[PDB]
Amino acid sequence: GEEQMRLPSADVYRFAEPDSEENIIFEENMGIPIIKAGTVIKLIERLTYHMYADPNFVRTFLTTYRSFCKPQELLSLIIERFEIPEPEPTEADRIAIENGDQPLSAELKRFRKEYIQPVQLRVLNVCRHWVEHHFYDFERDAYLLQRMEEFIGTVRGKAMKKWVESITKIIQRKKIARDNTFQSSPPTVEWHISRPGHIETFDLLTLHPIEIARQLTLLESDLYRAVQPSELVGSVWTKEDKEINSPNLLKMIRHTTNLTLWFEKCIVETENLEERVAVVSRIIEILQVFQELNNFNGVLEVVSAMNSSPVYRLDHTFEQIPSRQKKILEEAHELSEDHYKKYLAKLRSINPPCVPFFGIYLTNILKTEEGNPEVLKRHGKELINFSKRRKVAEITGEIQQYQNQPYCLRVESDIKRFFENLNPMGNSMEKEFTDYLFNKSLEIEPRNPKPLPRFPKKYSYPLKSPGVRPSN
Ligand SMILES: CC(C)c1noc2ncc(C(=O)N[C@H](C)c3cccc(S(N)(=O)=O)c3)cc12
Repeated sequence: GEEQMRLPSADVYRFAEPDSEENIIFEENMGIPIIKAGTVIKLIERLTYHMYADPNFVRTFLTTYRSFCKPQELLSLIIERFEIPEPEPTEADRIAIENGDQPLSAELKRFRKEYIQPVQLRVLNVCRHWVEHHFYDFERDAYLLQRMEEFIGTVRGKAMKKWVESITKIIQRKKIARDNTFQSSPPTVEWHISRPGHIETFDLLTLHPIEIARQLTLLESDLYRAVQPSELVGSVWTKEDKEINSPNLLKMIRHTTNLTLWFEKCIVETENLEERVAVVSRIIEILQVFQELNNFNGVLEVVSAMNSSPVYRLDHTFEQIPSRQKKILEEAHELSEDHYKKYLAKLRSINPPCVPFFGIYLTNILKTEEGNPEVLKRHGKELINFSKRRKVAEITGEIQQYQNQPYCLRVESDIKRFFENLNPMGNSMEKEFTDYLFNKSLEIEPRNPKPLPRFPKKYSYPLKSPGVRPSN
């Protein structure tokens, strides 16, 4: 048909083959059709489609493409997409040109206006969205940026002039931003036994429990806000190149592991029962202040520490914990029950700012990654399951909706550093350290037939807590 005769030949262009059941699949369209699956070539073709813009697809593709296409390959494919061959002149125009006259070129002008110009401006739109929202690809690969700048810098056109200026404007802004707010007054920085500057005395019981929760919420808010959606796609934080692909997410996971294991270590290394009860009671108060601040990440870090194998079994310790703190800690656990039903209800019904629980997102993304195939098979051909990537992108979109919520709390550089540099494991591996904590639990509180021995005190300061009510 004349429609495919107008589009370029396959031997001069790869992005003009007609759609079929063996190269592209769509979802139930009840409007722009939603792409379920397709070859990389049909994904690139639709990413820069001549008939219409598709901001939703551009956003999803640029967040998830690294799971099926390398950044160097994506740039090559969009540049190949941009270089559209022009058709030959008609017979009458060939005679007109050979006679020294100007051709009519009716179909060539139509093809340029209705196909070459829209596809080229759509490739430029991908380049703009790429540098605006995923500039880290260019920071991790300076050669990729050199190729991008050479490409946009050699583009020649009247409508493409403004596009090339907007892309350049963004690249330079990002480059400078690499190097170089409070609506209300923040509260007074709380102190308990440790004095400001006496970093040598900073510890779980010497610092004020309000200030521990405040600084940890500030630290976790910054860690939460730095994670980009692509660090979570394709489960790249669990693969070989995880350090370069997921640096902000791995930092968040290592903080959560260090804080949780540090709380466990504080409890089980406090061998005197009366003192351990004080330690557990102080961590419950830290959780109470995390609840006040809507830091569900920290609340669930305390729930993980108390539910751990070494701590949960400490029946003699929790026996002396006041009934009200027992109830708070039990209700906090219930946040996780029934696939985090109460947690999700609390997150939606809360007023900002908040530090959501990050573990649930990682769990749900791993469920989506493992429970959906990388490709779909149609007529013996393999198509990239794009709906799989879209579903992971929707979960990361839920993460992004809470990343613009700064807290009105004053940073205390020394307390911040104390929590950034927590190393409970030391030179031990996680399995070695958790076995140590469990054997330590059995030492301080042996199994029921064996009795409870008495251990000496290790703290030369008052164990009484100053509480969770602030000083204003
Ligand atoms: C996963 C574990 C194995 C588990 N299995 O069934 C449960 N039912 C409830 C609770 C519970 O409430 N967890 C909180 C954080 C908690 C921890 C330690 C002491 C206390 S408490 N109430 O003694 O202060 C509370 C935990 C579990």
